[PDB]
Amino acid sequence: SGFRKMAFPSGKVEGCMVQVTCGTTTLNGLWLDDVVYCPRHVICTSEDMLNPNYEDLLIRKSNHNFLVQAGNVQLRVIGHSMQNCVLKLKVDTANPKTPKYKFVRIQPGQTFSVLACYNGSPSGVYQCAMRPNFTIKGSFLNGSCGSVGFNIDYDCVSFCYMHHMELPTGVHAGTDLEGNFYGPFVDRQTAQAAGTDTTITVNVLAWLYAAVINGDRWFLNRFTTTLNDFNLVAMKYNYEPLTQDHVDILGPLSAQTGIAVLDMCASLKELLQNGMNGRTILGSALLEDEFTPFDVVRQCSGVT
Amino acid sequence: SGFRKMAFPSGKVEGCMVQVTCGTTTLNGLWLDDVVYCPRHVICTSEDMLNPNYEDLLIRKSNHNFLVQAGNVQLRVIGHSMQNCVLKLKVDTANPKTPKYKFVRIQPGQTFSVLACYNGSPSGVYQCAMRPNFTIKGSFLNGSCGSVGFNIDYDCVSFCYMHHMELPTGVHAGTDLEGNFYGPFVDRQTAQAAGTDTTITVNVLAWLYAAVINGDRWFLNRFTTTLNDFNLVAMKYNYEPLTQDHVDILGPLSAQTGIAVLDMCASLKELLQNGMNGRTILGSALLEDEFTPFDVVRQCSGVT
Ligand SMILES: *CC(=O)N(c1ccc(F)cc1)[C@@H]1C=CS(=O)(=O)C1
Ligand SMILES: *CC(=O)N(c1ccc(F)cc1)[C@@H]1C=CS(=O)(=O)C1
Repeated sequence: SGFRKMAFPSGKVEGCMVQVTCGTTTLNGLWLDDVVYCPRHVICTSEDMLNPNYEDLLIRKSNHNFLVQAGNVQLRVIGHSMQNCVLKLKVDTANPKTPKYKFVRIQPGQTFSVLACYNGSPSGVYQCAMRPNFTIKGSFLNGSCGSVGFNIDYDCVSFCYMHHMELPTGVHAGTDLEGNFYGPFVDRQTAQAAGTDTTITVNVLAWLYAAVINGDRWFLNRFTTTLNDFNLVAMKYNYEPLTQDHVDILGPLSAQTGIAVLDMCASLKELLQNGMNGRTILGSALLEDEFTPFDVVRQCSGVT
Repeated sequence: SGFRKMAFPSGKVEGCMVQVTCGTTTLNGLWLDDVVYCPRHVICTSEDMLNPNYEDLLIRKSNHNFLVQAGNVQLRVIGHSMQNCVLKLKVDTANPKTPKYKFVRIQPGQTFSVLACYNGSPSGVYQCAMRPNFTIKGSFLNGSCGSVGFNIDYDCVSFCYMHHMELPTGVHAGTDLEGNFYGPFVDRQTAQAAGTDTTITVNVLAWLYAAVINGDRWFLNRFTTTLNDFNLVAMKYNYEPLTQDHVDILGPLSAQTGIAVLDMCASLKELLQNGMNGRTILGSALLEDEFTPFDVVRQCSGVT
């Protein structure tokens, strides 16, 4: 019993983190096989970041301008290329700690662990979600750029995020490992505002199932609803519309608890309309939306 | 910017986790040098757990009854001893991934990361606190016993917790790595109730400093208080009494923000007396008490 915001174990990713220095800019890179991935802004001064021309900035950079350090051992750079908003630095040595891995571009509402790093050195690990507005709510200081987000399926690390930007509102923007930003964000120090931070409705419902499974049942009511009726309440409270896909995805939790998805929706509806009345659910005073149905099943069944 | 419930990177501890099987009981052990540490209840059936005599149960056990598996490689057990509520299994092979480590017995209010494991395989990592009632609020299924809690100071892992017990109220009890339970808990399936879960006042104040540092300032008020006046409000709300030691410990955060500790206490006092009025602080709708002053400084300054 107990339900906690749980990150994946970080060891497989710890073994991939390096320091990348270009001129006087230092951040983190990801060493997989004989390639180091890092944000392309490694070639910028903060002055450059106002209106960088990356192709032009890159022309002034050679392989030997990219200083790559893995602990206290320097890697030899034998090639460099820009792919979207990341640099791929070819090094002469395959990372011996390269795990089985994939690059995956995740959808909003999907969760992942972030290994926060400074100078190629891990500081900590936490769980995030790709927000419906394609921001993440991270913890990232200066030097944290190139820290990555990942899921692990048994032995295979799926890299889904690299950290690039803090918006002036203190939320976070970044790319997949092909260097494509999530959402409309750009690696430029400009006016970029996040859209509505909508709540991930299917994740709240998953978490409500998690609560029932772990003894927190006070919010279960005598009501049901329909997707259409629920969705009118969702709209009002800036919740993502619930689809039949989401209902289908909640089927296993539905089955395990014997609470029909639409009954749990009716529970959520009352909670949105009435608030918590100073009560808590799984030690939270608001509706948590950064556990997927998959996360709840995983943590409730003890997958490794 | 951003402030998250951050666990230490888990790789150094991942490399110490093994599976321990005695007869038909399987749980997790910690392999450091040529010793595997695991809960002594590894020798029990659930039937035994009602009134176990561990010394008597142990007499029926030989070195070869302790099956120790590190990934898919079996360790040879060359000795076994009971120390309090843990077994030390001497194996013929030093763990090659043994990090620099200490065993430390932590105080209530102190935080640590838990690497949840099943069959010696890591499932996830989360941050905990030793509660004033010597429970932790974990996420532990059957098979999770012998999962450990740790802090990391640069290269040195300080092991402070091994998981033994779930109380019928779904909170968690365990030992330090010398096998001494935190609090009055015992490795027996009996009537054990947790005392008052008091809030760790110094941790709430640290977290309020963290919020100010990261832009959340609405709860800052025009008031101050005294330790004695604050403590009357603390009592009423089941908060730990604040000591001059706690004020001293908050000095660096005080200095960095320019908010006197007693002014932040007055802020906390108003929040306790008035609630949040449906507002949030660092994305929480209640007062978080599982960040130490040390945690806030660490995460706000980017220590690795
Ligand atoms: C994103 C980051 O970590 N930093 C950075 C790097 C390059 C830029 F153009 C902007 C920001 C950070 C700033 C100073 S540093 O020490 O080089 C790293
Ligand atoms: C604590 C734990 O993980 N388990 C356990 C072990 C021994 C006991 F006496 C009680 C509980 C868990 C129960 C079954 S198991 O698969 O052996 C592990």
